[PDB]
Amino acid sequence: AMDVKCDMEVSCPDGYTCCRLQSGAWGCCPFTQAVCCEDHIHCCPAGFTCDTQKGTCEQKLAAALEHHHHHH
Repeated sequence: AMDVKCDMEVSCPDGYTCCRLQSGAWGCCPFTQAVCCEDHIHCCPAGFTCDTQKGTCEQKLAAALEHHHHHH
């Protein structure tokens, strides 16, 4: 249960993912897939998309932005 850790206040071992949130702490996602992104199971409290092509959930954007110019 202490195999993996994101900080000195969380405990997310194997099968878990470390995702930062606004709750002034980290989050443990017990799954294996697009962390803090896409549908299914997001480590984000919904309403947030993954940015930085890493998986940062922060409001609707485009999910995994690889381009520069865009018109929506």
